[PDB]
Amino acid sequence: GLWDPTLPMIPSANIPGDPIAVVNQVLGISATSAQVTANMGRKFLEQLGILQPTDTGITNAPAGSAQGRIPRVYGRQASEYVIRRGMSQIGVPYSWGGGNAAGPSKGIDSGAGTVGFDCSGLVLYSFAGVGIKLPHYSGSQYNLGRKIPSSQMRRGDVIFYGPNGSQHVTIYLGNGQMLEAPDVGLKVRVAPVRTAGMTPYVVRYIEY
Repeated sequence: GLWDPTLPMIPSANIPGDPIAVVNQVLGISATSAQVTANMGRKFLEQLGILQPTDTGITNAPAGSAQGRIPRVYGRQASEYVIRRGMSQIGVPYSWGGGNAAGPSKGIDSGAGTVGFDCSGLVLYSFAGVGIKLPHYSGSQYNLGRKIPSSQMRRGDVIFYGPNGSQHVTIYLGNGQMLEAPDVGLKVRVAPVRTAGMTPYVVRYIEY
């Protein structure tokens, strides 16, 4: 009962630190997920008309706090942008360990020769668009943001599975549907919410 039994009943891929997200071999540049995320965060704050010289572009609230950089009045817009980014990846192949703040990527282990997303890769890619920086491991994502009782999950909240949220992670879309990068041989998809192995809390990264 600990796990969603439709997926491998093991911890999801755990990709350390701040991986390289962009490589341009012609120009000779590269940048990490955090760099991409900061840059998008600044762009998003600029689009809201609220960019300040003290803004790095990283917009996460301190873990557990209901207050964070993006004003609540702009939270719905931020959430919808995150969801639009995720939804724009419908049909991208699943890859174990795949994905970074810039888009799908080669995975690790199993997924080393496959460009795509895994569960936490898709979530971090989606949220990076508004400056929300997330580690590439579902268990670590579960420790960030603010807990909301799962029975009270709201569109844009993030659903976790397995002990400590280690098995799988998805974005709730409302109306009993969720966006996910599910398993080998599948693609990023909308699917009905599953409650087997679901943690008792969802995570909210954007207040509104």
